[PDB]
Amino acid sequence: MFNNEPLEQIDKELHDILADEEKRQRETINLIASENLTNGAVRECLGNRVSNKYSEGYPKKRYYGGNDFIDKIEELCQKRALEAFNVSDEEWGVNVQPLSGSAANVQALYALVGVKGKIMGMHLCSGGHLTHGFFDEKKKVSITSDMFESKLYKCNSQGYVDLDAVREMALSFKPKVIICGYTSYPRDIDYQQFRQICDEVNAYLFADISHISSFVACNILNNPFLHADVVTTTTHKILRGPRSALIFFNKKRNPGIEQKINSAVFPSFQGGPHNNKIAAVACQLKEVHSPAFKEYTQQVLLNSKALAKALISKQIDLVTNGTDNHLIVVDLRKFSITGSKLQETCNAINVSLNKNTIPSDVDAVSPSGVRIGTPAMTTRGAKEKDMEFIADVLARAIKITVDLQEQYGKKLVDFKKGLPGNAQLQQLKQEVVTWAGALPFP
Amino acid sequence: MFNNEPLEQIDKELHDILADEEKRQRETINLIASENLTNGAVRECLGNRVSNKYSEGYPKKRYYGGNDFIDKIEELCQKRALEAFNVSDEEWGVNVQPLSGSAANVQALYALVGVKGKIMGMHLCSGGHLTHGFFDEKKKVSITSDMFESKLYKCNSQGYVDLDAVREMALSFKPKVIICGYTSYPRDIDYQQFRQICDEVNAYLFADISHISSFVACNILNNPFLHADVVTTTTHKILRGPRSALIFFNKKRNPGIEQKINSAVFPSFQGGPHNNKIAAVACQLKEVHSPAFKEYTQQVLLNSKALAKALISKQIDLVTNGTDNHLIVVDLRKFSITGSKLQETCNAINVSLNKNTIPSDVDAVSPSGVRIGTPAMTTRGAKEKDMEFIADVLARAIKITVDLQEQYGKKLVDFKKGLPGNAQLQQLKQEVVTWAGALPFP
Ligand SMILES: Cc1[nH]nc2c1[C@](c1cc(-c3ccc(S(=O)(=O)N(C)CC(F)(F)F)cc3)cc(C(F)(F)F)c1)(C(C)C)C(C#N)=C(N)O2
Ligand SMILES: Cc1[nH]nc2c1[C@](c1cc(-c3ccc(S(=O)(=O)N(C)CC(F)(F)F)cc3)cc(C(F)(F)F)c1)(C(C)C)C(C#N)=C(N)O2
Ligand SMILES: Cc1ncc(COP(=O)(O)O)c(CNCC(=O)O)c1O
Ligand SMILES: Cc1ncc(COP(=O)(O)O)c(CNCC(=O)O)c1O
Ligand SMILES: [Cl-]
Repeated sequence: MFNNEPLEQIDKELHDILADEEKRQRETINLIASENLTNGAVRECLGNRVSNKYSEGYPKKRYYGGNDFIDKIEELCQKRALEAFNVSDEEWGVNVQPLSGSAANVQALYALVGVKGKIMGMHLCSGGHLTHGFFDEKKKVSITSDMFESKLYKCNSQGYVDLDAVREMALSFKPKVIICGYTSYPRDIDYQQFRQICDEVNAYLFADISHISSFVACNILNNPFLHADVVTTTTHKILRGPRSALIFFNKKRNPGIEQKINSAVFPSFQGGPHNNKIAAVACQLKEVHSPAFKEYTQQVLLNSKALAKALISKQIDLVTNGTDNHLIVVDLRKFSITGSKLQETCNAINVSLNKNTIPSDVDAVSPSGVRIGTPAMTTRGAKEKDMEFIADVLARAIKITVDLQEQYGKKLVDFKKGLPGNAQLQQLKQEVVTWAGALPFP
Repeated sequence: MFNNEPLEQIDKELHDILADEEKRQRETINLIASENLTNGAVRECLGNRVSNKYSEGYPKKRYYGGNDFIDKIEELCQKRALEAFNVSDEEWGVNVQPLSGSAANVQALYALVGVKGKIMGMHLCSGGHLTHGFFDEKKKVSITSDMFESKLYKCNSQGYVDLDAVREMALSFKPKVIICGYTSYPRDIDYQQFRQICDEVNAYLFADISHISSFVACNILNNPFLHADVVTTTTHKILRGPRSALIFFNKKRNPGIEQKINSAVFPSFQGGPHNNKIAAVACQLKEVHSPAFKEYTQQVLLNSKALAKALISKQIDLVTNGTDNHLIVVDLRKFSITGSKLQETCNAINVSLNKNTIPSDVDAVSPSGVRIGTPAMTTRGAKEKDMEFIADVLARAIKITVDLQEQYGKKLVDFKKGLPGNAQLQQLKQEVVTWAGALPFP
């Protein structure tokens, strides 16, 4: 007693838009540092009947039975995770249940410190996530600043983490957790110095490596597993997995943390796990460990380097004047155009990037930069040579954003009126579309 | 630079287990009240490339651009949500972002009362969910009992909500929220009397209708929308959608609750929505409004009645001696066997049910019942006539559970040793398999 008519026939209305979405994704130059393109295999798992099953609990300690095959999938996924990130399953445990990055960071923070507990994180404006305790004066914006008591450290004038100020704050604040690893930070992290500071105060070291996860796995960047008590990552960014999250915990450094973390995820916060997610993660976490993926991850940095270099060659300023990872943040102050305006301009030419604060931006009302990243375009087959053109297209978009601001003014209402119909944007959009449309597309 | 090889080739290890899962599902009599079988159209959406996109925020207020097609899907999903549940988009709003039931209830509860706020819910032993403030003496088991201050009301000796006690407690405790709608409650709810009590103390009326959502939608049970401020529902149970959740809020009764709820979901708790979930939900909420689904939902109740009746005819006891909805809870006390033991026995014969508490169970260590439900088997096409056999199979399972308990003893360790190889279980498993294996299977 069900309708099994294919998606096109059952609901033509929805299918049209999803087929439109498919076209835009195919015809866009996607520089969103947090985005990627899933392979078919991952998407077969996301569409499997394994999501019919309720399996509240952990494997072999399930609430319901009939969970033998589900138990195998969850166990295989935790194994591949610990393998992929080069940790022994004796020293490191992992929870594969978090439905996303924000849930994992709240779950993990709760486990360690509990309600009212004290936490330190990088400020949002300076590169930190919302779930690192972000708040405004106006409101406790993230639950992490409300259910916990939170303090926020900044990056210095030159766009680097200021370890001295981290210690200034950590000795006076005496936090129970210090979070490092960030959403829009273009350089590597001194996890050792963070570990040093946490010991001095007795705090936990929490490393959120969602953006740089493949660099850590592939031993291309600093390994936080040597120093951190807790490591969280999403699975959908540079890892190229589905929308989910992983919580790692150092058993050896803190016995009893396994239960604290596992009990925080279920039953403190979540209910039934989403098994299709867990299964999809399994399928990617195989791929992570194959040397072809190290090849990929290397290409991500090589492209990121060549993209930073070409932008500099065209006299565009970058925060910290370069990158150690997959992402760049452009400082647009010399052109007197906001990231607000350049995002609209890049939208009009099928270039996905996002506006981003820079250290000089005191408040997040009108950020002076844009963030870009290479994971997505690398996945579609683009090499170092191809970055000059992306650099070219971005330069041309910046120049046209100056033109349109001179013509229509500094207000964003007025600015946007200039975009529809502008001959150069149409010209440029079409170049973008011709080159992007033809690239390998999983 | 990606591997486009099909799931079977890329990862044969995983595909085998998923193919196994598909066989067990096909060969099981699934009486899990909370489970169902997704149609292929829902699973095509769950496996779409629409999950590649980061769209933090709400429609037309997205942080990043390139979200025009994602905006249509989210808008379309909210429309069908409001349509399906018979509410005008002027009086009622709805958030479609929650990743699951447990997240939606925590998000909604925060919005209304905040950290340290007071909440009332049905006890877990009596039929409440964990996210209704569940705690034990030993620990604050759910975050809802920890980040909020919670008080827990029980059902009476006869397995009914005791409204006098709800008021006794609501006037003394003076909560800001009172939650109704439950996980294993076999009767309809007096939402009106709940509305009366909440007004009296000035509390919000929270209705969690995840288990009975289709009954509400189709006007077969009491409509909580006439009285409630907040209605939450999962989408994966009797609704037959993907794993997600919906938060409904009464704008008319409390203006400024739209933002309160929307801002609790993002950015208080979540980050990027999962668009494949949203698209999947859209595809099911089409189907919810079609009169064929009203036919389905009616069959769920018809089956549930006939199943309650047949179990009674075989001298099996039910909590409240019947059902108004999709689920029955069996009181196994007259046979001196636990739900614990009967679950294992039903597993051995490919019958999925779960152990459940009954009013007489003071503690939830060893429940004296099992919960069953008809949504999943009705989806596979089973009619009233077919419930006699399910009733037959269950009686036979109860009888064998007595036999094996006498032979091996009352300890669950000892009991289980009898199950492998038991001739009657094998005979009965094969009957189960022959009948289940052949039933229509989406
Ligand atoms: C959306 C999001 N999630 N996590 C992030 C962000 C980033 C971000 C968050 C925000 C952000 C700022 C404020 C809020 S808010 O406080 O909840 N709220 C909407 C503002 C208020 F209060 F209404 F006025 C929510 C998100 C803003 C920006 C920018 F637009 F100003 F640039 C950027 C980007 C990756 C998009 C960010 C930065 N910069 C960092 N570090 O991390
Ligand atoms: C798994 C689950 N989620 N939501 C539920 C349940 C149910 C449930 C939860 C539980 C349950 C009981 C206690 C915990 S607990 O407090 O976190 N924990 C594991 C025990 C402790 F304290 F840690 F040792 C967690 C889950 C137990 C049962 C039963 F085994 F007693 F029967 C049943 C069933 C649907 C499975 C339930 C009931 N009865 C109700 N009302 O709602
Ligand atoms: C360090 C970090 N942690 C958590 C998240 C959030 O994960 P979910 O979206 O899965 O909740 C983000 C992405 N934030 C936005 C971006 O960088 O694009 C992040 O950068
Ligand atoms: C009333 C109610 N609310 C919320 C949830 C949470 O749903 P998620 O699993 O999507 O978090 C459940 C799950 N109850 C489990 C069961 O009855 O089988 C529930 O019964
Ligand atoms: Cl999903």
